[PDB]
Amino acid sequence: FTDYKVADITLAAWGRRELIIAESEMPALMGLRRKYAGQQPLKGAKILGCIHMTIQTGVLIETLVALGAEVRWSSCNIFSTQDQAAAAIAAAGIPVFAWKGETEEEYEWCIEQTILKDGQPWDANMVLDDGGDLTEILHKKYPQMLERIHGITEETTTGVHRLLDMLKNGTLKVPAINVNDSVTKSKNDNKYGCRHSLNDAIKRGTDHLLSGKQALVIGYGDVGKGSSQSLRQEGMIVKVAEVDPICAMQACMDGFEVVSPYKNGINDGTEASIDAALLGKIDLIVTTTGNVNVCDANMLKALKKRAVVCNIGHFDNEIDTAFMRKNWAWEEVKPQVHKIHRTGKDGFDAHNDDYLILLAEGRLVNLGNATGHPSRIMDGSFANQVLAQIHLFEQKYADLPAAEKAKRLSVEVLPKKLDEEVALEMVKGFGGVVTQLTPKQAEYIGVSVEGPFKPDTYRY
Amino acid sequence: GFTDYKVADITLAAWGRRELIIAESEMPALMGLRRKYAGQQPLKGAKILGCIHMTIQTGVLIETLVALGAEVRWSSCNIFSTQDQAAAAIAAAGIPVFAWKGETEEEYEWCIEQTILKDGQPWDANMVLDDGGDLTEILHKKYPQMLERIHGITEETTTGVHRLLDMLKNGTLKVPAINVNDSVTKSKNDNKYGCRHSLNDAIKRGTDHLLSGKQALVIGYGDVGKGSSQSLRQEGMIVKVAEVDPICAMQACMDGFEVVSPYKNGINDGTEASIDAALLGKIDLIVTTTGNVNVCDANMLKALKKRAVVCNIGHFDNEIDTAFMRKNWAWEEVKPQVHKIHRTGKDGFDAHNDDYLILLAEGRLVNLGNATGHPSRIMDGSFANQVLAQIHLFEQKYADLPAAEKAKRLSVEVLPKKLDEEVALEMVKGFGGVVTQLTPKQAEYIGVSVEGPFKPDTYRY
Amino acid sequence: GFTDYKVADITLAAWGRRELIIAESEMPALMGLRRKYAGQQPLKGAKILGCIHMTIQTGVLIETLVALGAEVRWSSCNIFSTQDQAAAAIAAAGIPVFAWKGETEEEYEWCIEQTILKDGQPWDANMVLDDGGDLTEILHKKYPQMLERIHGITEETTTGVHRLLDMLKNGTLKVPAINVNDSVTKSKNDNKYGCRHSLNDAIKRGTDHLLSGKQALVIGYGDVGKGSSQSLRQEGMIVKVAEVDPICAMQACMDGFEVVSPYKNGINDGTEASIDAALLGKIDLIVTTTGNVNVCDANMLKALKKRAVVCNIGHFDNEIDTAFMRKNWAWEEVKPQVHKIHRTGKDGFDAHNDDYLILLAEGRLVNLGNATGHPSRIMDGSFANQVLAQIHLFEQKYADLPAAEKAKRLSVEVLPKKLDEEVALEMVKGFGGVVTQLTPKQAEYIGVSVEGPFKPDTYRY
Amino acid sequence: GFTDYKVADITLAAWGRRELIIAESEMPALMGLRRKYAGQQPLKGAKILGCIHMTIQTGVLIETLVALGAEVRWSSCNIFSTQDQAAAAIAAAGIPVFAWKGETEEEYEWCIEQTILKDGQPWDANMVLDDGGDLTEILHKKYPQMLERIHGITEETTTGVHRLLDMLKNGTLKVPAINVNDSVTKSKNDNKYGCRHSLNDAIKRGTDHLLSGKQALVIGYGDVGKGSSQSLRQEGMIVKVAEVDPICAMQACMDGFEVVSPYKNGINDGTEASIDAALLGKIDLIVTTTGNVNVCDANMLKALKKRAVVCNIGHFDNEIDTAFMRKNWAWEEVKPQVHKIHRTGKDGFDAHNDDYLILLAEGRLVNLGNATGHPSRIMDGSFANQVLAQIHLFEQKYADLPAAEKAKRLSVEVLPKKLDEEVALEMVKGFGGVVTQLTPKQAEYIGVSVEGPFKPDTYRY
Ligand SMILES: NC(=O)c1ccc[n+]([C@@H]2O[C@H](COP(=O)([O-])OP(=O)(O)OC[C@H]3O[C@@H](n4cnc5c(N)ncnc54)[C@H](O)[C@@H]3O)[C@@H](O)[C@H]2O)c1
Ligand SMILES: NC(=O)c1ccc[n+]([C@@H]2O[C@H](COP(=O)([O-])OP(=O)(O)OC[C@H]3O[C@@H](n4cnc5c(N)ncnc54)[C@H](O)[C@@H]3O)[C@@H](O)[C@H]2O)c1
Ligand SMILES: NC(=O)c1ccc[n+]([C@@H]2O[C@H](COP(=O)([O-])OP(=O)(O)OC[C@H]3O[C@@H](n4cnc5c(N)ncnc54)[C@H](O)[C@@H]3O)[C@@H](O)[C@H]2O)c1
Ligand SMILES: NC(=O)c1ccc[n+]([C@@H]2O[C@H](COP(=O)([O-])OP(=O)(O)OC[C@H]3O[C@@H](n4cnc5c(N)ncnc54)[C@H](O)[C@@H]3O)[C@@H](O)[C@H]2O)c1
Ligand SMILES: Nc1ncnc2c1ncn2[C@@H]1O[C@H](CO)[C@@H](O)[C@H]1O
Ligand SMILES: [Br-]
Ligand SMILES: [K+]
Ligand SMILES: [K+]
Ligand SMILES: [K+]
Ligand SMILES: [K+]
Repeated sequence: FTDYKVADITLAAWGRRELIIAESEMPALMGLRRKYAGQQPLKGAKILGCIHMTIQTGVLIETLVALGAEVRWSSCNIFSTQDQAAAAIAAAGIPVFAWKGETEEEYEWCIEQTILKDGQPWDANMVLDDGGDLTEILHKKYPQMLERIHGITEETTTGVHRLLDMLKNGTLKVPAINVNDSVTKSKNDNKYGCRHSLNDAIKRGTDHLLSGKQALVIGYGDVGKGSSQSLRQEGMIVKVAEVDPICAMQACMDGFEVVSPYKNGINDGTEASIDAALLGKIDLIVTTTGNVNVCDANMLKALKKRAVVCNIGHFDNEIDTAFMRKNWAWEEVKPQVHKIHRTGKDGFDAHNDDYLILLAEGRLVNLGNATGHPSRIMDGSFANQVLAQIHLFEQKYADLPAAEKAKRLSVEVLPKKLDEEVALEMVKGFGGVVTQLTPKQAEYIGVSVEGPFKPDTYRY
Repeated sequence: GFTDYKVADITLAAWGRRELIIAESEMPALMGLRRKYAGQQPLKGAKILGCIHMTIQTGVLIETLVALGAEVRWSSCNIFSTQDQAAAAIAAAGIPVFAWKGETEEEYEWCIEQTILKDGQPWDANMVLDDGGDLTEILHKKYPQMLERIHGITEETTTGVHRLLDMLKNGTLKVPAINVNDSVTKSKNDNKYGCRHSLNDAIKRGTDHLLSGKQALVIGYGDVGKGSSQSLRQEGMIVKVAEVDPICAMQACMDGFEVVSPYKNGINDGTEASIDAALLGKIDLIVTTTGNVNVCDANMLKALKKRAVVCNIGHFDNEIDTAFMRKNWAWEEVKPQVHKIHRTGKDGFDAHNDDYLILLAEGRLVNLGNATGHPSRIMDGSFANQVLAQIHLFEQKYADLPAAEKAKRLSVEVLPKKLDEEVALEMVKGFGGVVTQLTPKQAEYIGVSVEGPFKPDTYRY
Repeated sequence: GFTDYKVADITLAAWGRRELIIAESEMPALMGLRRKYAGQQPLKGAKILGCIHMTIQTGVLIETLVALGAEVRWSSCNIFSTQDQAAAAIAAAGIPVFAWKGETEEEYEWCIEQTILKDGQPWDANMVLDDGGDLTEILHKKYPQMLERIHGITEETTTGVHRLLDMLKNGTLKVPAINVNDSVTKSKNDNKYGCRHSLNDAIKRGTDHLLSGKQALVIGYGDVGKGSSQSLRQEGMIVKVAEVDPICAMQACMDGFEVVSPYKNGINDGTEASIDAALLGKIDLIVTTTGNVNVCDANMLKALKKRAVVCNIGHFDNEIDTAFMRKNWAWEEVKPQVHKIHRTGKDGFDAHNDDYLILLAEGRLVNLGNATGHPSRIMDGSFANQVLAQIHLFEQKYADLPAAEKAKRLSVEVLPKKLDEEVALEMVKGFGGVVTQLTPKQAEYIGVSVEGPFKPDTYRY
Repeated sequence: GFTDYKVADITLAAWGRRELIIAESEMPALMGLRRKYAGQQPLKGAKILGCIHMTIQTGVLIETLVALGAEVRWSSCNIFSTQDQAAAAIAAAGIPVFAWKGETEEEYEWCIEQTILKDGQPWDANMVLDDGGDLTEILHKKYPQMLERIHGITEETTTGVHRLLDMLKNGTLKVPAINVNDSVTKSKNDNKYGCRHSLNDAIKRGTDHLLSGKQALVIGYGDVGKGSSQSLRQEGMIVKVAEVDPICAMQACMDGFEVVSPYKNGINDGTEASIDAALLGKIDLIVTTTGNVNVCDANMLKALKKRAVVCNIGHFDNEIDTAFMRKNWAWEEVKPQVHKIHRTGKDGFDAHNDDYLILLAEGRLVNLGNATGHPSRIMDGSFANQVLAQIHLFEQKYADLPAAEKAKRLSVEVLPKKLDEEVALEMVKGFGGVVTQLTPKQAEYIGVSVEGPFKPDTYRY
């Protein structure tokens, strides 16, 4: 077997050992594997996958394969691959092109090596994406391939928003499932995953004590909520910034002071609007917004000396790293850990005190400087991925008549009943015992003993 | 002189007025509406039947409605939830109010009827504000001609919304309603953080029990169960959580709680044999938060650790089978809303008996029964939604609409997210928080307006 | 059939008795001593003068001393700390008690006097139980002859112990004393976890203010300061901590608190220019825990954010400059032990004035003044130490020793660690905790006895 | 041509140097000692044998000692605790260091011997810095002639101090020691908050296991047990605590933990029947923190839930019975310092077997074995104390004292509280904290100097 490219194939045995441990940590995913392997629901599926080549993604991959699918995989971030996971997947005869520390050119090359097999476009019929990079490339560069694709399953908030923008503009060519907005994903992965992995990545990158220090978390959505708890539980004094008054209300009630980097919250683009007093005492800033330029150049210039700067949103443009590359000198401490000396661009003093520490060059810090979310959390997200892949592959959109295609070209979430069945296996994984409603109680609240237990409007 | 009221002690009015004045400083969203709309008088001509806990916070809501032009007739929607100084102060302002702490069930119904009737005849009401649905059902069952002239209902709580939705699907709902509960600045503020503040508060006032190091079982992990669990966990309790919803059960696990069931394998077999006796024999405190019926049943009560505290913070008392305890066990009142239930017999009890439970508020909502309910600054969000919902439904004038137009608008709706966000902003400003304003380029990037709304309607927060 | 007492309402005794019977189930260490030493009567012939907050918890302490054979005459050592139902139950049991909630300063000294004097002349006391040193000082400075018949003092709190040490240092202490405070089951239980339970409790009862999301400044980070900061932080307050001890400030930093000073660079020069007005203008709640004087001074009170809550949980009310506020600002009683201090003037205030502070318990012990102080299961440790200390000093019979032997026994020391561990063990058993027993090899490996003590006297826990 | 070292990879020096420069900015108490004492050179002539984990933090400690005039020869005090980039950077600085991560027990003793001997002969050492007492015991048993010229030992950890105290009790300690551990800026900073930081850190790096919602059992609740419990509880683990000290068990209860014993009724009768298999069958993670022997025994290991993680964060690896697991069960290495222990037999195993345990760091110090131990800003307090202890003992010149003077100073003591406070102050300033300065009236009121010390030696913090 040669249809792969990993950093070191001899890491396969290590990756296999961690895959075997991960299976015991992913009961909802392994429950689907045991339940569906006999009937082979993904028989005939050819899946283009673009998501962080981690140990957890390895278990997702082998689950899709155990259900009958062929895949060609790549990481959808340059720093997120676990090399031992990529090696184990390649050793199993699965086409994978990913390694930790890719260049932007090597990143595009890897996605092309999944799209292309033997120099010709692969005959793919399913897509699994994280952030929308593979989705955008197929729509703009290989639009003829989409004629044979039955659907897309998107992992993350940012990718879903891109899918919704294409649907609003009528440029989306195949239906998609919003995996992100399953509650066993958004309210599990996005929140508790970053709760687990944010302080994890900061410790591995810097070994900085967090207790007693001042943090500023930009954003208080699901990632911002989990990030803020990751820092607060370590004893940081966490301040939260937000543009959504509702999310800001939650930060207040959760015990956080809500502040803005700009005086009165108004960013007029000038340095005079920067709350220099506030930023001058922040030891750590974390961007969680999915927005652009939320930690801008003027904020970076006003930050306290030796503050840590990192992004746990999907894309690195949350921080203005381009400004830091152009104006400041970078000193690599170790991979994915850079000191940014604000003394100038041409040369730094090794003992300079006026620097910032940038993690993962602005990319997702939890995956860049650690291993991202743990297996038992990703279990929920990737069980939804398997269910979403099974659903769309069964619908066979690309083979339907155009009259039927237009009727089901949309971006849907999985039904709540499946969301609950994923949650149940997760709860059993903790040893939790859910109570069974009596018929009288189920009638009293208007639900089935079997569920679903909440209306679609319920926010949990 | 004004006599159209009934309260426990009118001489408490001065004390009530002082606390109302403090509460105004704690409710900036509510007082912001009072300042924005005072000149317009958007509720001029509104006659509001109100049934909601007669607390200091409800007083600020009442006086905001009156300040916007409305007349009201008020009662409490629980027998133990009235703050008597709040009721007295409202009555002293010439506002008809019929509420006192410690009503009998007979007096409870009388009080709601005193709002419905004025001088022995149906009041010329045209708006309804309800908490739990008791006033809504009485109008639908007993005064249907009054509902013809009523423009809408603004319902406060989850249980009342469910009753409204059941009436809607049955075609028995006569006027449209606004689901006030499902505003984020209500459900994810009041239900959760309000119970976080007030649950351990009520337990301390009632029992003065140390909570740290003791075992708690919280039945339910919805918004009330989440806040209730945090209320006990932050005090140092070892909290276990029961749930029928595996998604909520998943959140409990991730939040750091062991998820257990009072029944072996979660299955009630209709006998004591299915009770997890080892589990319940270690529980010092059980709190029901489900809005469901009989989630702390007789067989659970029998198996509870001696001297365990039993209370409910859902809307109705039937979460606990107190009827069983009235029928079978001897009650000893320690103080108002605090009873020792001796499991040794029905007739009497040894004064030093050790085999008793401590029931709070006789099973009624414990935060309002044994304390004062949610704090003003939290109720500010709920009651700002209530005022906005009263304005919107009153301006719609459903009662004046033709039959064909009424049918297009008979529904149970929530307020639009933009109003939910504007309520949250005033709450945030009350904390001194500074919301960031998006740049035009940032607003374009994430596809929203600079002024909001900032999330799609599907967003769960 | 008894008249040798003075309480607020004797008809409250039945209520107090019901709460005493509950508290007995919450105090296993104390009741454990009552069961153990019952038939032995180790306090036979003891006549104890007691000055400590007349709460339910002190009731079980008093009745334990009586059950061990002692006679007592009791007063409260704070004007606002008595639970009137507790004092009534103690009076109804035939024990002289002079205490009620809301004493004046002169009424306070009268009550201590009524325990010192029985039927016009000094009682033949031989033991002293004190909390703060007020009873101790009155005996030394106003009744020195009675100290010739007293076998010792058992002091409850940190401030009283400090006062005992200066007397020992200056050679004015006439009878030996036991530092009850510095037992670990006291200081590291009572002072810390008691205030954790009862601080937010008292603030809630007095004001019903939401704490989450607001700004608190805790002056001091000793045992009381540590528990107070947690009491507020666990409710979601943003807590800043002031300290003069860098080691305690270090703990505050590591515990997750920003360490600040009300004075610029920590230097108080008495001028308003030294006040960090930007800092104090953001504080919604200030809590003094120092045991020091004037740690929340006049300039801090002037610079505090409008409508901030000001309270004190250290033993003496002079931590806050309430004298300045009485002299310059107008006091509005919201309810007992809750006052609004209007900074707009002295001789009047607008009923709707916004520039006021809220002072709890008039600067006295806020947890005891506005709530019920520490819960029974926490006070169980402190008062089990008090009983053991009373037993030890009474058996020593200091006043009966020759002057040579007295000089060798005149000191202020703590109970042995072994007793500290035996109290702790009963508390752990009360929680259902199971302590592990060392094997013979393990005890030898770490060089301790299987029964204990398990730590050297230098261990800090 | 410096060759007097042995590290894993000298080319890691540049990376280790970069992290040392970062660490200097995180250790203001250590760097404050450098600036204050550099010109004075208080350690000129000192030749320090050092045995403590060769981390980046130790590198800053080493270079502070050298900056003050000391020469050192260094080894790590654990086979897994070295950071090879730290060891490489120290050797590149021309400092003799013999340490690498993953030594065999033979290489461990060889490394210590390489510091003791220079060019095959005893080095002219005169000071000892030790962590655990391994270097101390080797000198007392094998090189007593070197001890004659050594002025003192400065011991880092609780276990080492206990060994020193045993030698002092038995009259076998040959040089005086400073108990660095029992500084408050060590014991109550390093032992507690360091393990808080690094325990979950090590478990995450070794296993990447989610901790939220899982069951943990912490054996011991001293300072390391307190910090380990918080490390897990803050992640959302359900933490149960075991203890033989009832006072520490009391703190665990009050801190919100259930206190359990691995043995029925806490009595280990040796037999397999005394194991609480029901409890251990639910534990996902067990952490030993006792400094004792065999607190996680073979029967506990046989009863642990499948796939449970087993680790130790006490100083020595014999807290867990790893020798039993080597004799009976198959070890599968996942990766360095992570082993699956298959309970299905000693010879071989199935690659898909589910009956295994995960042992971290082969039972050695898990925080240093699987991560990097405590962060710089925490080690700053410990190592500022180490430097101060070295200066104090070196200036005393015990080895030069006559026999009569040596006898009056042969002891194991702690640094004076004033130095403890001055370390804490610099730590507090490192966080940006502002300590308040007492006014002369306040300092007189509580009886302390404005400069400190602010607490008596009995104070436990
Ligand atoms: N690294 C990970 O493991 C991980 C996991 C899930 C999602 N993500 C990514 O993280 C990002 C956030 O996802 P989410 O689920 O939290 O989305 P979300 O919609 O729940 O939260 C984003 C929040 O950012 C706020 N925000 C936007 N612009 C802002 C600004 N200028 N200043 C302050 N706040 C601002 C919004 O108000 C919103 O509340 C996305 O890009 C998503 O793909 C990363
Ligand atoms: N007292 C207060 O201050 C206050 C405040 C808000 C709401 N409420 C009341 O509290 C109740 C709950 O409100 P909510 O907003 O939390 O509703 P919710 O729907 O969000 O939560 C109810 C939860 O109970 C669970 N549940 C149902 N039956 C159960 C059973 N047998 N065992 C265990 N769990 C079970 C459901 O799965 C659900 O998650 C309602 O009656 C509401 O009116 C009271
Ligand atoms: N209300 C209660 O229930 C209760 C319980 C126990 C003790 N107390 C009282 O509380 C007080 C404190 O007791 P403790 O045991 O915590 O004492 P402590 O000695 O342990 O701590 C007091 C702290 O105050 C600090 N401090 C002193 N002056 C200061 C100043 N000007 N600014 C800032 N910090 C300052 C000291 O540095 C010290 O750390 C005593 O008076 C004690 O009697 C009250
Ligand atoms: N890894 C690190 O970074 C680090 C840091 C400091 C100390 N340590 C080591 O950790 C150990 C503990 O140190 P410490 O400062 O916490 O000491 P400590 O004396 O404060 O605590 C040890 C505790 O273990 C308890 N214990 C003893 N035997 C027990 C048993 N069989 N079951 C349950 N509990 C038992 C004791 O009662 C005591 O409270 C020492 O060996 C010390 O050298 C490690
Ligand atoms: N202090 C209070 N005043 C008025 N209503 C309250 C108070 N506390 C809780 N409630 C409301 O009571 C309802 C439960 O009956 C909840 O929906 C909640 O909004
Ligand atoms: Br049924
Ligand atoms: K991972
Ligand atoms: K209230
Ligand atoms: K009490
Ligand atoms: K480290």
